[PDB]
This record gives sequence, C-alpha cells and structure tokens, in this order.
Amino acid sequence: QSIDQLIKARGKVYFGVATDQNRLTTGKNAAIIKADFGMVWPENSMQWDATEPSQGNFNFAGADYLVNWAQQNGKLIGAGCLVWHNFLPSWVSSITDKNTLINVMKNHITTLMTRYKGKIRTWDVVGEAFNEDGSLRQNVFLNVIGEDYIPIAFQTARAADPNAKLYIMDYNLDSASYPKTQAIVNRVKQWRAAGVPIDGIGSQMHLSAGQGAGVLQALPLLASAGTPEVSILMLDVAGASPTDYVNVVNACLNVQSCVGITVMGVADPDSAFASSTPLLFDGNFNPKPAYNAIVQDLQ
Ligand SMILES: N#Cc1ccc2[nH]nnc2c1
Repeated sequence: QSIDQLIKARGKVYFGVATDQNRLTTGKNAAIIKADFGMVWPENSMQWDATEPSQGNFNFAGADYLVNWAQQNGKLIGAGCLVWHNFLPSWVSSITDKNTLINVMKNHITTLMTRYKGKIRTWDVVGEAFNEDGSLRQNVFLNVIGEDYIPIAFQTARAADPNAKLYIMDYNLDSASYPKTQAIVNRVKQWRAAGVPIDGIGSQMHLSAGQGAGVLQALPLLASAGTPEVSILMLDVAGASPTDYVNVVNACLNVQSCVGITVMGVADPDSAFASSTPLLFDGNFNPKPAYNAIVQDLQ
C-alpha cells in the first residue's frame, strides 16, 4: 500500500521523501519512491555548496537529474535550501559588505528559482534561522545584513516564481513549551503582518524516540502563526517506533493547514543516523512495522 495515495484520500497533498541521483540509481529506492511517495526533495543537490560552488558559476546537473526524474514519474517537487548556514561556500560566508551580500543572496535565490520556474511546488527559502532560545542565529546573513535578510530573501523568491510556496523551516520545533517553537511563531506572525510572503513553516522533525506525542500540540501551535501551509520535513525517528510515526501522522491530519509529510530518506542504512534505524524501510528495503502502522492508520 502507498502512504501517499492513502494520505491523499484523507485530504492531504502528499507523502514525500528526500532523495537524489545517488539514491535514485541504487538499491530499490526508485521503485519504492514511484510506488509509495508523491513528492521528492533533493537532499543535497540544490544546496548552495552544490549549485553555486563559485560565485556566478552554477552547477545544476544533479538538481536537473532530480527535477527531471520527478517530472517523468509524476511527482511533486520541493527544493532548497536557498538561504541557511549549512552547505555554505566560504566565498559567501567571508563577504563583509552588506550591499555585496544582499546582491549575492538575491542572485542565488533568483537564479535557482528562475531555472525551475513553474516546476517547483515548494521552496524552502530560509532555513535554521533561530537559536534554541528563540533569538536569531548568527550566520553571515544576520552578521552582515541584519534581520532584514529574511524579508529580503522571501521578497526575492516571490518575485522569481509566484507559483511556488515559500517556506521558512527549522528544527526543534517539536515541543509547544520550548522557547524556539513559540519564537518562530511570533516572528512569522509579524513577518506576515508586514506583508512578507512566507507561505509556510516547515518543521524539520529529526526526532528522538517518544517525541511524536508532543508534536500533537507543537504542530497546531506552529499553524497558529497563520501561514497558508505548514509541512513536516526531514522526518525520522530513532528506533522508528510505530507509536511515534502514528502520532506524527495524526498531528498532520489534525492541522488543516498541514499539507503533507516528508521523510528524510527511504531505507535505514542510507540515513545519516543509520545506527538508530530511524526510517520506514529496513536495510533489505522492506517496509518496517512503522510503515504498516501508517498505512493502517490512514485506511
Ligand atoms: N525532507 C527534506 C528536506 C531535505 C533537504 C532540504 N533542503 N531544503 N529543504 C529540504 C527538505
């Protein structure tokens, strides 16, 4: 059974997975993604390191592979991350001039989104912008531009492709009492009140065991920021217990603006946290109990 088909039947948009050429050409990943998932994200090939390793010298082969594979197989596409501190070339983080960095950031945003204009459902424009206490994380953009880098990035993305849904995303948004969760809600509320085109909040749910239960309260709290959408991204759970995965699915069913869920990969040995076996398919590419529990919950 396909959890994408089943979650669509319940009124949601997709069940998705992060992947890339390295996985789509090995094992049973292509077959599983064709059968079970309705949306794909490039895990690495769209990041800044990969796409613009030298300023103005772009490298799109790997991202082109993913986009073309998705279109050929009828999958929705998410992509990112346009602006965050991860995968960031040192030629970007060493820039000290404000106007210089604004223009570099706008050009990176505009070039990537223009190349795939009309083909991308969701762009993660800004990622991991918050510290754990809810203050803004000090990356080169905050250091050099200031807090306006986030409005500027979304304004620029909206101008490049008005068809795409523009997300901010962060991790450790999984507990409704945690300071980082209420802070991103408070900030996104103000950005939207000021006309900034943030269409979504993406919760990067790299979860420890047992955290699924708290998502039932944290996800509606994120939705109270009033973005058109919220999404579950980078989902994995240490131990992969059905209890956690069913809790996460129930949370997205409970939140009307939650359009879908994206798991961080297909099979355990391809996880960056493989020793915690946190995904839905095992090392033989067979579905695990957590996969079956999601199927049964959605039926
Ligand atoms: N799942 C997922 C995922 C992985 C990498 C990303 N970069 N930007 N958005 C992303 C979403």
